[PDB]
Amino acid sequence: QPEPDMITIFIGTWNMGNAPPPKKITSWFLSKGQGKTRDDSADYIPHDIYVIGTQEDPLSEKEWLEILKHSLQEITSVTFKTVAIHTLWNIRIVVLAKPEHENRISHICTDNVKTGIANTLGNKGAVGVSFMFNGTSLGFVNSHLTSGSEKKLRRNQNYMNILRFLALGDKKLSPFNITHRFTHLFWFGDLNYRVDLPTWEAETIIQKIKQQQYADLLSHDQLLTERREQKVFLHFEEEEITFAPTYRFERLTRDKYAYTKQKATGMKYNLPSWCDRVLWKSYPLVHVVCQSYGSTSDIMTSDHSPVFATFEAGVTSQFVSKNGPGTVDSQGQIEFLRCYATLKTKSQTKFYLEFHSSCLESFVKSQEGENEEGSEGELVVKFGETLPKLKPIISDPEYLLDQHILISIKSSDSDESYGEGCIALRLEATETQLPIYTPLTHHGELTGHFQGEIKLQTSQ
Ligand SMILES: COc1ccc(C(=O)C2CCNCC2)cc1
Ligand SMILES: COc1ccc(C(=O)C2CCNCC2)cc1
Ligand SMILES: COc1ccc(C(=O)C2CCNCC2)cc1
Repeated sequence: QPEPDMITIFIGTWNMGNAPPPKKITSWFLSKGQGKTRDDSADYIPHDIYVIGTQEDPLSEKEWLEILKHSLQEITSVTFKTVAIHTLWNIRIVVLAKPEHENRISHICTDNVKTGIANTLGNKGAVGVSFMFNGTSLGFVNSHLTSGSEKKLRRNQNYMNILRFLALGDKKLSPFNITHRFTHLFWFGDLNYRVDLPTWEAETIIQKIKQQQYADLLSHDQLLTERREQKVFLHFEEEEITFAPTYRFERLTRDKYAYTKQKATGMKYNLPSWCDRVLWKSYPLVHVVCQSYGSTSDIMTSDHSPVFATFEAGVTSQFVSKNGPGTVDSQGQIEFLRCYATLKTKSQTKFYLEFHSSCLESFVKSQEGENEEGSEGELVVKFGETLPKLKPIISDPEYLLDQHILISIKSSDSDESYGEGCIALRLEATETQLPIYTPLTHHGELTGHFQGEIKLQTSQ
């Protein structure tokens, strides 16, 4: 039985509005409704992994797991296995996988982050799951961010707290947050960003929706505008939205948006918005293709509609040679040439790098770089040809060209990372000096850049 080089992943997000679901929710897992929908001819083909995020979920874990498993069995005739389930308050993530993947899945982690302080601590936050699928690390975050049209900045803060504090993936990657720990990271949920148009324009917005004219609404979607201004979700992707706003509906129909201010809303308007979203971030030059992104039309127990997204995702096999794992493949090397970091910091410490990769036995610390001043104010840290030659565990190009090197630039004074990034080894050539580049982030914000040249030697 061959190991796969692709899998498909279903991501669902649904704010259930504290109501039990209806008896049939199969349209969700089939990617049927509005938007970028899945072809009917695929209906019986199971996804490899289903990741279900709920918010305002009133069910027990057992109750929801039974509904999910029965749904998938009805669609696919496959009895899915539970990889992980994690709940914080009424925010939940379930990961289900095909039974044939049971020995391909390992290192399963779960965590949660509670957002805000005192007043604001008590129902918002995130849950997450990570695991390895053969040689590929996968992370999944379901967040329910702060509500309210005038709280986009608080949502952005909630995002940064979640990506700082959610403890998933390989704890040895200590300088790296979740935005660098995974081959593929999916972040979804009731992100609660709104269409920022005047209250008076509510009926105009409804008209636009009825005409399926989303362009003048999406141009005011706070998540898109905040992302464009690099305020949130830097270096994440989202498929184009081609479905109607998924909030806020009258229950038991989808014919009416309930937007007007009510005691129950704290006298807030809920103009129709795309609260419910799926975003992703994959390491450079890894295959990831969104094959659906939409909302259901027939699940109406909540004031939100379910959102689905599906992805093709490249995966690699758990490589064994005669040499690695448990020794180097002396036929392999990675040389970082003429490298420099450009940092936005005002500090004057010396910096060193750490190179982290599952192709190394353990992370590698460089010598300190040479600080210079850039022409427009910047700190430039030069490493020259001083960087340590990296010795991968396996030299086979079919393995090595699929790997990635995470880079942290750390202060000598504090050992704190000032910037993190990632370099693909999917090069155009081996034994050839080639340009490399990554932006550097810290706490998911841009802090600088790393650029230079690489020379990769494989056994070919
Ligand atoms: C300290 O305050 C807490 C602690 C736990 C919760 C939960 O909901 C747990 C989280 C993990 N899995 C079961 C449920 C909420 C607030
Ligand atoms: C097919 O879905 C799967 C795949 C893998 C697992 C596991 O590896 C379990 C997880 C808990 N600790 C180790 C065993 C479970 C379900
Ligand atoms: C039209 O509004 C936008 C435009 C761009 C963004 C982005 O952040 C990325 C940039 C890099 N990859 C693709 C899109 C978000 C909203």
